Amino acid sequence: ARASVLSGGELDKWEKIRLRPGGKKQYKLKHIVWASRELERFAVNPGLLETSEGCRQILGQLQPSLQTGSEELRSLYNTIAVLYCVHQRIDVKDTKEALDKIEEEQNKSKKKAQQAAADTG
Amino acid sequence: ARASVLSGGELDKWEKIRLRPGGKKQYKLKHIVWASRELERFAVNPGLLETSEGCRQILGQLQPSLQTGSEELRSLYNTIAVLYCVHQRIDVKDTKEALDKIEEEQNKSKKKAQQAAADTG
Amino acid sequence: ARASVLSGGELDKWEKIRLRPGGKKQYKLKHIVWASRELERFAVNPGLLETSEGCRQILGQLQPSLQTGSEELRSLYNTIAVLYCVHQRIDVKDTKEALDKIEEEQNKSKKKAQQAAADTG
Ligand SMILES: O=P(O)(O)O[C@H]1[C@H](OP(=O)(O)O)[C@H](OP(=O)(O)O)[C@@H](OP(=O)(O)O)[C@@H](OP(=O)(O)O)[C@H]1OP(=O)(O)O
Ligand SMILES: O=P(O)(O)O[C@H]1[C@H](OP(=O)(O)O)[C@H](OP(=O)(O)O)[C@@H](OP(=O)(O)O)[C@@H](OP(=O)(O)O)[C@H]1OP(=O)(O)O
Ligand SMILES: O=P(O)(O)O[C@H]1[C@H](OP(=O)(O)O)[C@H](OP(=O)(O)O)[C@@H](OP(=O)(O)O)[C@@H](OP(=O)(O)O)[C@H]1OP(=O)(O)O
Repeated sequence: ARASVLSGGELDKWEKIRLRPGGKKQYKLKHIVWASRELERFAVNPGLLETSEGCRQILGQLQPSLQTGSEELRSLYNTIAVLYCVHQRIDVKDTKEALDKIEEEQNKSKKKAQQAAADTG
Repeated sequence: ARASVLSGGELDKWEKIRLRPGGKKQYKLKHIVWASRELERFAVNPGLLETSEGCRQILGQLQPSLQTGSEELRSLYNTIAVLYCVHQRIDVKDTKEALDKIEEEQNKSKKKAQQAAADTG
Repeated sequence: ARASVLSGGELDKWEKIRLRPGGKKQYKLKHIVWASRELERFAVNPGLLETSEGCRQILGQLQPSLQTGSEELRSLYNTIAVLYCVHQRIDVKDTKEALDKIEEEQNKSKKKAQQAAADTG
């Protein structure tokens, strides 16, 4: 799943985002196929990774087994978290820098989703 | 797992259920055998399929992973939804007519259950 | 995982516990490594087996898939339920005595955890 989830542009910053913040050589194509083929190992439609919404619901489905899940499953969840921010063309140097973006997004949605329920009236 | 889930009679209608409405192929023995070696893979006791209730909750167990599930997870959930209707001896032409059965059945119970609740009172 | 999950002390009572209450075969070391290799297969972090809290959550993570789970999952859940009491140095004869009192543990907290709710104020 190389030419299906990362276009010519999104595939540049991906290989530029190093695995861990205080770490060297960045993400690679083996991770997208690893995450994709790992998604069938856990029975989750890999096609959702192609969109900016499938990667968002996959994270939700993965959060249940977050604090007790395995370590490689954490890498799977982390890789998708980056791909999510990747599809949005966000500024991200390493992995941890992206999850805080997602961690920042949760409140933003609630800060604005709840800003809509009260916006009426 | 062939002489246990579907009896000689219940298997009669099973062999006729078309896999797809706009298709011709109908169910077979492998579709329940494959289903057998699919829930054990996903840590689910297959014996539940034998009963008319062991299939009404396996689907409830798979509904969470349905909207984001893989392809075989969909076909797996398909085979059980039909087996439930079979254990009810309900006349279902193809897969779709059975898929709507459960959804047409959810409100059915809830309609009279809630009514039965309000009926007491 | 043989020299990490259970210390020299708690590694003895495990050897004393027989598989079934009215049975003979007792627990061994292949049940912890097997349980370790299994939760690994289930995207579960094995390290939590080494603490009195790492297994309290694994049980909760497995409680949902209990009523419809497989038998080797039935055995896997039973293994951690026993080693949990092992990490508590509780006196349990067989696998059932621990299971019976594991469900004897939630309400006791709620018994006085809800007490503190009214004890405060
Ligand atoms: O490792 P280097 O070849 O010395 O250059 C790296 C990095 O290289 P890669 O990300 O491709 O591995 C960037 O990419 P290149 O220009 O070398 O292709 C480069 O410049 P860009 O980031 O603009 O692409 C620069 O990063 P930056 O310019 O943001 O500082 C950074 O140089 P350092 O080795 O000094 O970190
Ligand atoms: O006596 P009914 O008005 O016919 O209701 C009874 C029953 O009543 P009691 O158990 O209190 O005698 C339950 O009462 P409510 O829930 O409506 O208050 C009700 O629902 P539940 O049992 O789910 O609580 C349902 O029982 P069941 O759902 O098991 O069939 C059953 O109503 P029906 O006699 O119409 O079936
Ligand atoms: O099997 P036995 O050698 O006959 O002894 C067993 C048991 O041994 P197991 O670990 O093999 O089950 C205990 O330990 P050991 O005799 O092997 O040292 C022993 O004493 P402890 O339980 O205090 O260790 C006692 O168990 P209990 O007194 O709780 O019944 C019980 O003896 P019997 O099976 O012969 O009654």
